[PDB]
Amino acid sequence: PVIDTVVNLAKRRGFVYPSGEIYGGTKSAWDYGPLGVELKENIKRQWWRSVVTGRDDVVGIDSSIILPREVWVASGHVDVFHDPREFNMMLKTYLGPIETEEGLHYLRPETAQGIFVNFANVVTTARKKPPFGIGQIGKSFRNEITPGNFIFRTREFEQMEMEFFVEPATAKEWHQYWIDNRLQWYIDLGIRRENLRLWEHPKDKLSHYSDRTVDIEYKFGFMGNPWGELEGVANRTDFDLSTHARHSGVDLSFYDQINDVRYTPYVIEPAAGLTRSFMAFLIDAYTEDKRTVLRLDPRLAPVKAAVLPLSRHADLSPKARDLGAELRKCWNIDFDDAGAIGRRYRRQDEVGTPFCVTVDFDSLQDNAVTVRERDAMTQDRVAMSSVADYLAVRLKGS
Amino acid sequence: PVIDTVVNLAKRRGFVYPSGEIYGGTKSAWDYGPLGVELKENIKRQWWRSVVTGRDDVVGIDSSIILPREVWVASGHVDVFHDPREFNMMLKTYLGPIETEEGLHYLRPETAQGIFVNFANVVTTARKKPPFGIGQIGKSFRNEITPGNFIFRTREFEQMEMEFFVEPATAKEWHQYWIDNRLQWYIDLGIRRENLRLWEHPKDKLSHYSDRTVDIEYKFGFMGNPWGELEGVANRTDFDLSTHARHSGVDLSFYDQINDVRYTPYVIEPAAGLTRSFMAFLIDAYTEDKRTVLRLDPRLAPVKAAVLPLSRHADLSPKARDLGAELRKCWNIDFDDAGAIGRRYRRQDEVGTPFCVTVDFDSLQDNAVTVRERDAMTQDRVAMSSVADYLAVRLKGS
Ligand SMILES: Nc1ncnc2c1ncn2[C@@H]1O[C@H](COP(=O)(O)O)[C@@H](O)[C@H]1O
Ligand SMILES: Nc1ncnc2c1ncn2[C@@H]1O[C@H](COP(=O)(O)O)[C@@H](O)[C@H]1O
Ligand SMILES: [Ca+2]
Ligand SMILES: [Ca+2]
Ligand SMILES: [Mg+2]
Ligand SMILES: [Mg+2]
Ligand SMILES: [Mg+2]
Ligand SMILES: [Mg+2]
Repeated sequence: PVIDTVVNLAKRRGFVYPSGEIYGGTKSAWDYGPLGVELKENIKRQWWRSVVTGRDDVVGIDSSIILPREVWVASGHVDVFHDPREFNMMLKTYLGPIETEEGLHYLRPETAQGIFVNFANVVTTARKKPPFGIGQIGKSFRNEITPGNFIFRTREFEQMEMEFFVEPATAKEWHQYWIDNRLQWYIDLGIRRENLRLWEHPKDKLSHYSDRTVDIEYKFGFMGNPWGELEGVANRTDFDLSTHARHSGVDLSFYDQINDVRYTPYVIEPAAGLTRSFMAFLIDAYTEDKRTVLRLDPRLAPVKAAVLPLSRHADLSPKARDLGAELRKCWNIDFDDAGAIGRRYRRQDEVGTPFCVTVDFDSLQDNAVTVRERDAMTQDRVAMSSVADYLAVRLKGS
Repeated sequence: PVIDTVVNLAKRRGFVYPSGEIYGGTKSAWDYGPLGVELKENIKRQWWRSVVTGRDDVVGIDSSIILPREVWVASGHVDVFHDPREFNMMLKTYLGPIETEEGLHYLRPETAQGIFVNFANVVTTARKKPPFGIGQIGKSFRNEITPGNFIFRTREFEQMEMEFFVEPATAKEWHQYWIDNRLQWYIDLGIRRENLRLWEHPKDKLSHYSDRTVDIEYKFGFMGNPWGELEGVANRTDFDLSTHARHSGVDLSFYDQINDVRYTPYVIEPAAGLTRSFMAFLIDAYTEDKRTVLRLDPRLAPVKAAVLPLSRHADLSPKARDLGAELRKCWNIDFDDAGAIGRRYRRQDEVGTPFCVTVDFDSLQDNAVTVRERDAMTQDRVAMSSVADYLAVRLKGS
């Protein structure tokens, strides 16, 4: 089972820790350790660049976890978000002094509703016109009945969701665009294409408001069926703005000044999972070749380079430490002088570090270092003054 | 009142929106709009670089909002975190099927406890030895009795907290180091030093476990007393690891292999507020000189450059759009061709954009553009092929 092996590596090296481990934990709750917080941040950076700020037609928001309760009546979650005896899967809390119906709030089960209710605000302040999107990354909460499979299905998780508002007659081509774009995003960041597939929902598996839904599925390797949903890309017609306009009383239609027409945009929704993606990138990268290597895209790898003096000899520290401080101004780096150099390469390979930089006794005469590439183990001798440039060309886009 | 004027600008331009505005909102709940999410991200980036990954002695974590309940008994929050009739300020929720004492959990009122309970995990996986720190950014929740003053004191907020673990005999010099370093961080990012001060807590205002606490205070401009706490920097002695070791039964002391000694580290804690800092940076940057200019540090400004064709003429779009696409690969940028150019400069000044790049009819012959600097309004004519380099030298560290 690749999955358990990857989970064990993730714990051993501090990608993750069980939350509250010393108190026995809480079911499905995982903390991100020193390497995990950096990998998670890198995934966020790549999504935000590809979907939001790298585009001229998508803007971002960060809306609150706790919204007014009526948001979740309008969205239908109060009446429908239940799994059987029906049990509602939203987490409740109480705000203010007394516990009353007025104080009752839900923690959001998805980030998307905070986008929809801000549609008119964003049109106004960002001066946007369909086709355009609003993207968001954040925490969501669900009282999952059977959480587990590591971080695949947890009660507290993070999503990366974008709502793309379009003229209704253009929705089918924009849906296809976003299906194609989102699938390719995973492949471009290194997931092997044979471990990804698309699942076109049959008509009898569509929501009442979706004209089409396609899931990107990843071959996680679960027992039984090894595939799982990674990201859902839905054509949500005009249901979301319509329902919030009806329940709130605020017009959420769009006025097209050029063609003087008013309409309610259709929505194409790429709904991805930050913590679920983290799991897929780790599993897919895990390789046993003997070598254990985490073949992470260099833009995702948590540590970009490790500075490794050949030994603890005092003559090598000045250079090695000076080099580490220079590189640390640019990237997250590691410094390690403990034990045999070959074992130190293997320690970095195991967590995906794309380059190791070795300072040896020849470095004291030629003022150069050896740079080792993780996967092929090529070793180039590089002038000290050129190491950062050498790394930068190979880490571009991080 | 500068504060109301800044809040109004923040709403009008989409730094913030009231959460769930169309449903009447919830007290103290603010969403971050297109400009606000970028400013908030930039503040996070600068803190994480200065306190965590730019250092060789601090690592990061991202622990769960919902931890095992016993964490908050051990920390003393269940018995002490109450304001009078006593009222506990932690937000509660229930996990799993039935609402039972076993299902009751608290949303974290601070991020620091998730750091302490992972001390031994981080020592193990990151191979750290005091003096070293663990930093974290994340959401915290408090049932504030009188929330308000915009985003200064809200029920849902974000903190930037680091716990610096030291040999006990070194705590006083490390405390002073971190006081000095954290104060200077705000000044380096552009807050005017006359609007910052330190408040040394008198002995009768210290917690039972703090040997010394110093607050960084900012002159927000509140009615009555215009100063407010911005960040607290406390020497927390050995209370935090000791209490968790006692309640959990897990030894959280540190073993020093070199000197073969075992001890419980003292803790120096810089506890900052991401959303409170956001407010201070905006207020301090707001300037009326007539001009309204948000004098934000270019590393914090949400939009780094705006590409502005002199007019909507079709001959200027090809170049202006090509230039925008080139710059967008590097930074968040804006493109605006609506209305008089001078009003468009002022629109960018109002949100802090450090540079405007104007494409005019002379650009079609000399293949150069004018770059305007926000504060002084200097205008340099810059070759198209050099614009990104020109901006990069001025945006270094973003
Ligand atoms: N309980 C969960 N734990 C982790 N990720 C989730 C969970 N539920 C949904 N996701 C992620 O969020 C995406 C959108 O979910 P949904 O809102 O159910 O369409 C999914 O494709 C997953 O990547
Ligand atoms: N209710 C709140 N809303 C926003 N920021 C807060 C709130 N409470 C505390 N903070 C921030 O968190 C820092 C540490 O808070 P404390 O945990 O109370 O020491 C403070 O200096 C503020 O910057
Ligand atoms: Ca678990
Ligand atoms: Ca409010
Ligand atoms: Mg959804
Ligand atoms: Mg689905
Ligand atoms: Mg605290
Ligand atoms: Mg305080």
